[PDB]
Amino acid sequence: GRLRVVVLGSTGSIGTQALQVIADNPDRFEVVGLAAGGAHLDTLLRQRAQTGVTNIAVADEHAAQRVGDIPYHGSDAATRLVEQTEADVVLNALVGALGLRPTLAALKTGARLALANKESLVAGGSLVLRAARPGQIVPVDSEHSALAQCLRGGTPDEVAKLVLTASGGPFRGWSAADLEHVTPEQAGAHPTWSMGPMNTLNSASLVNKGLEVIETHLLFGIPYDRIDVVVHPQSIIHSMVTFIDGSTIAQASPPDMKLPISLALGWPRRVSGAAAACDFHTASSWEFEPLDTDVFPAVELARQAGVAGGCMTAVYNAANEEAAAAFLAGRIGFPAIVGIIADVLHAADQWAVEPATVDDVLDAQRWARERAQRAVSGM
Amino acid sequence: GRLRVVVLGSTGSIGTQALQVIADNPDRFEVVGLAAGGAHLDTLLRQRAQTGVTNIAVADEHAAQRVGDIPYHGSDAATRLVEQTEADVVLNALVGALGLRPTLAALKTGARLALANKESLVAGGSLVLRAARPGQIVPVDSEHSALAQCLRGGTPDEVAKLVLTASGGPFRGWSAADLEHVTPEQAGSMGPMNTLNSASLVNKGLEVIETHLLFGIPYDRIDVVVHPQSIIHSMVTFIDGSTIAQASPPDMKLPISLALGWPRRVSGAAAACDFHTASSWEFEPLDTDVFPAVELARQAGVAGGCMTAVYNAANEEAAAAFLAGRIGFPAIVGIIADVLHAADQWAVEPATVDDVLDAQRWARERAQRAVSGM
Ligand SMILES: CC(=O)N(O)CC[C@@H](c1ccc(Cl)c(Cl)c1)P(=O)(O)O
Ligand SMILES: [Mn+2]
Ligand SMILES: [Mn+2]
Repeated sequence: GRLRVVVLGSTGSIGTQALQVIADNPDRFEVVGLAAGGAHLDTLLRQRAQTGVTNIAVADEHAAQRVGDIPYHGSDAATRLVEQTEADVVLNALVGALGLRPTLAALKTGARLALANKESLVAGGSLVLRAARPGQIVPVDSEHSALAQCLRGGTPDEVAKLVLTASGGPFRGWSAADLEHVTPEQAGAHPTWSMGPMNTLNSASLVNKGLEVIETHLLFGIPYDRIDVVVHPQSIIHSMVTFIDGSTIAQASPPDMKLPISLALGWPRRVSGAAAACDFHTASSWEFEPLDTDVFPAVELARQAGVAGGCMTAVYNAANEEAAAAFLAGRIGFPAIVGIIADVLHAADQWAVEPATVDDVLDAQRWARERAQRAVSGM
Repeated sequence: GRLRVVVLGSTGSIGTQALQVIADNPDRFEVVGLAAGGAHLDTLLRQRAQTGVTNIAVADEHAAQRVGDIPYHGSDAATRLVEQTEADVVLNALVGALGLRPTLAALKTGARLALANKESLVAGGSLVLRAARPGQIVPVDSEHSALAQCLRGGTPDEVAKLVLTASGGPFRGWSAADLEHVTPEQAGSMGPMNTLNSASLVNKGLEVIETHLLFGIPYDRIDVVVHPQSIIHSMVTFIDGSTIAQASPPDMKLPISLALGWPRRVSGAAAACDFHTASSWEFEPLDTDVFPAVELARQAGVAGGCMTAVYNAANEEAAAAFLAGRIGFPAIVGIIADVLHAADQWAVEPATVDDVLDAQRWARERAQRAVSGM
């Protein structure tokens, strides 16, 4: 039958791609809610006109006053929309901190949560896990989507290892000496139109992969010592699972986010024609190589944060956001990003306590941000 | 919860590796029967001593005599062992045509048939399928084991394509002119027939037919890709564009162990891919001009009935002539084609084992006729 879908973050890359999948598949999906920030208010208003969906939310009060007929407006607009809208699936594609409360509200309604928002798991951790019931959260990103599919290859008890693939970034194979010279431009600083400026840099620094490893632990309940990373420059294999008998099951497709988005929306049922398949009529190779963890320690650091638990992964991520922004601003060199994360993390053991509230998560993030600022400035 | 296993073809490669899997896993598996041809009495005698199993079948009467006191001996010994031994799993690793009757006997007992003898399914066709319940036949072949695992990635209605990987053999990339000069040594662990069939691409053709029969997927949705490393063992493409693939360093103990204990995986059966060191998995299209054995397999399979029995039997005779030094390498697949072209009457579905045997008898004769013309 038809799934009723709420799209939170409807004007970003994931949300707009999801709306395309939904427009292509009216027999499978109907939009019953849209939420956005207000920075792209014009897009949201066009979406209302196009879909006919009037059940919309705008977070920015200032933006909302340009309109006069938006039912949900102001800081917790998305949350209130989620609380009051009958839906089968909530796609949470909101950015950063504003994803957390709508995640918690989505879980409470009993809807399936198709989760793109990284902060919900990386920062919210045990708050989100204690709120979700088994199978409720379906991951939207390609690696986690790949893992969910490969885990079908056996029972939970038959799993030996999860292996996430990583592109390796623009500096794959670079030495420590090479990294010293890295400029914001080289590391992917471009005013690109849809994605965020952090995404390309987090890829380059291996911090993105670190974040994906944390999310993997929380999504699938696999110990950190059983979550490996391999560099795979083609990004065709999106991740793999090794079972206790020696068998490895991998998911492969040409890079296209409509695949994992369509599957998250329809889970557990695949959406016919979502993406193009691998074509073996032409010759290709799929290459694998180890990550040099001496040059790129961001994943080791993520495992350290994850094992410590509580709010430590919130600290990891907040330290990154601050350090990464300082590098793009010319305040630090490239290797200093992960260097500052390590230094902030090693001072952060007070945050190993489990959060009781969203406010507790916010407090850890505040401390981490300030601590990282002090590291950058020399204070 | 111990599974009682009968091992047919125990002295060959698959047979010996299965005994190793069973020996490493006494809590899951127990050998209750052994069958062999009698050409490797040293191995069989060691197997009796090591397993303690005296419930043994030896095909060759003279060889069984040289051992003495064998409970089952002569051409139908393996079949009789199957009929009379209580078991949960029959591993049929017999080679070529002698596998058919034991396969049919095994299915009739209700036991799981862990099938390494693909000939019995390729030749048996619908006769074998009608004898089996759903899931009774569990493939030992690495490609089919991989497909079975990958099919867990969705529901039957979500399957778009099955993709069989092929090593390419030692003559990958070679021209038709190059193949004229191939010697039996150049086309030489699995067995002289299996090694040759890998080189000629007839093994892949046989595996294409096996796939259709095992999984019920149309021939025009079974694809072959050349993958030199043989680490990816096969893949399934689903309707959304996702492909699920199975990968491991080549080691038959993995698919053997899974076949014996299906659906349950056997801890430590084989080594996993090591992603702490670099590797590359290469893919290339098959050269269907130089190697048309796979397309001929599809043509035989589509024709159906006893036509797949013809394909296999014609191969067995031409292959034997090549190994004897009587014909050249490219003539093997040439003869299969000529024989299939003449095989009009064999599109009829086998009602009994006798129909299959009639088809094979004719195919062997027609193959010899083709050899004589060279
Ligand atoms: C081992 C197996 O399944 N075979 O049938 C042997 C033949 C196949 C083969 C050849 C070599 C290797 Cl290493 C493997 Cl795993 C498989 P081919 O792709 O050449 O037909
Ligand atoms: Mn990703
Ligand atoms: Mn095979």
